[PDB]
Amino acid sequence: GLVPRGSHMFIMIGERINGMFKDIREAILNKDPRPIQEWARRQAEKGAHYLDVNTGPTADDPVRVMEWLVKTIQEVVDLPCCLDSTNPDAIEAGLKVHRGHAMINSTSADQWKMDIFFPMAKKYEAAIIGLTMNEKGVPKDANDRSQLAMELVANADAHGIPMTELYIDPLILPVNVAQEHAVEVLETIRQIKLMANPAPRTVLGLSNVSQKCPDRPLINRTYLVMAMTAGLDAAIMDVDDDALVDAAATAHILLNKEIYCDSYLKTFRQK
Amino acid sequence: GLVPRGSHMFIMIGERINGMFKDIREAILNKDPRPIQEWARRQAEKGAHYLDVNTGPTADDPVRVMEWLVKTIQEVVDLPCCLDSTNPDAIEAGLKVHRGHAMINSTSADQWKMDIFFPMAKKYEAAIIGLTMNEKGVPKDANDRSQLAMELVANADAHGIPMTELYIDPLILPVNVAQEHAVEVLETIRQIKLMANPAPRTVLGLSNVSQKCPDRPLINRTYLVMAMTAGLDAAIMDVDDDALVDAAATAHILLNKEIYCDSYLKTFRQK
Ligand SMILES: CN1c2c(nc(N)[nH]c2=O)NC[C@@H]1CNc1ccc(C(=O)N[C@@H](CCC(=O)O)C(=O)O)cc1
Ligand SMILES: CN1c2c(nc(N)[nH]c2=O)NC[C@@H]1CNc1ccc(C(=O)N[C@@H](CCC(=O)O)C(=O)O)cc1
Repeated sequence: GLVPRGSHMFIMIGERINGMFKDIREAILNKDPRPIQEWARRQAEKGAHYLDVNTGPTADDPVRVMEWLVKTIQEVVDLPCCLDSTNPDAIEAGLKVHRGHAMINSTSADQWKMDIFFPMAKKYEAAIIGLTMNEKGVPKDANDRSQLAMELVANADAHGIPMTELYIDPLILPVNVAQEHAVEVLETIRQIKLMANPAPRTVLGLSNVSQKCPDRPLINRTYLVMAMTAGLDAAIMDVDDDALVDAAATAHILLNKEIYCDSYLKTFRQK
Repeated sequence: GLVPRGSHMFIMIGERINGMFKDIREAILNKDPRPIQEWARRQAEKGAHYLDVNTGPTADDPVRVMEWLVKTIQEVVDLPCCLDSTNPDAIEAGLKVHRGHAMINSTSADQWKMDIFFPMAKKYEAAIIGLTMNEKGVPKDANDRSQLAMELVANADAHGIPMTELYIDPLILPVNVAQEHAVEVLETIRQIKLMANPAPRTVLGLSNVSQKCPDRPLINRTYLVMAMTAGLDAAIMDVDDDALVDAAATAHILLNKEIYCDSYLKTFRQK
């Protein structure tokens, strides 16, 4: 049921160095390491366990862009990177220059993607996010999402990837246009936690639940709490949002995964 | 699983007219209807579906106190009362003067209490809260709480009480002294929702999760969201806390129990 079997700390993956944001896009254009390194530091300070790294749209060679991002981040910060790209060569390139164990974001449930990405994760000893979806699209029901989760689990195992290295992403969509999905995603999280011992982990790009909605911060933090209750292990999230991190810390306590103390908000942040 | 079978609006029971609070205690002493009527109005305005009514400690006759509270409330407000007392004569007295259908708070799983209170609820057509506990104390595990829930369900049914009239209370305790209970309560909520068709409802005195803890509002609203995810139907709560009601409204939307709109915070409040 909802009593968590594990005590593992919740994994916060800072979402902010992503070329979708103008300041990151322009730093990449100008090859200016300053905005990159500032955001790496700010997120580290706020307590991120990993830093997401996404080139964004570029006409530049994604391989060079990724190597660059990864090295300039890890120069000023000791944190592993969550390498976020649809380009396997870009991912492998970041992995070759990465210090420590990385996370790969992501592979789909498409067979040819699994076939490429899983070997990469084993070879480099990286964690890997599988998304529940394939070229037929992202499913609606929890039952259809769970079916793709099982397929991801099977392939991961067959490539010799430990379940503690595998993070399944149910794909949260915005509540305004997508509303009915948010509860199906919650149930999928619950089901994934059942699929093996030890169980696969679970992750969400969290901010997607609110994209283009009126009070983003309130919706984001409400849903993170719901997802954590359902069994969520990790989120790509804005770690710069103090209210959001406050909510996660409070939920982690109420879940009995860390011993309560009056200082728990501060303690949660230092891990 | 976590996809709710029903669309019912979340039931907010205003906690504030309770003799534990000095201003209420003194209004009762002086027989001053003003503070009572102000709090009835404020809570109604904030969107409460019921108003909790608790005499608090008194050397006065609880029967007279209760009749008085109930009449002075319902004079200025059209809302039903949730009659909160350990004294069955006080409860029956409020029920005789009550306009509309009341709620009784509460009976324990003690046989002699069930034997007294259930007939009262059927006779007066009142909803009734059962608490999961008896003279052996409040159980620790969800499994032990659920066992008392089943016993409450059985007695309610045997008295001809519909499950839609029955609200089972798992008994939340403060996270500072009680921390391990909060997750057991969540699992109990989940289990209760399984025990019949239609299912019994569930309720928490919510503010108990934070009593004598440092940031009460944050802990209260985090846990309400978790409990709603688990299937919570109703809470005795501070409806005057706008952040708390904002959180519940957001969770209700994310649960798909009401159709999303940009105005949903306001819409949730008008029911
Ligand atoms: C698809 N999301 C996602 C993922 N990875 C996984 N595994 N799952 C996911 O759902 N990586 C990318 C993204 C998560 N990251 C983000 C990052 C930013 C914003 C965001 O809110 N963008 C701002 C940009 C502001 C600007 O352009 O200046 C926005 O308001 O749109 C959302 C999600
Ligand atoms: C035991 N709680 C409870 C219930 N009913 C049910 N079914 N379940 C419950 O757990 N009724 C009473 C109470 C819920 N109501 C309340 C009301 C106020 C406070 C509270 O926080 N009290 C303030 C009082 C401040 C003052 O005295 O001025 C406090 O800070 O202690 C807690 C719970």
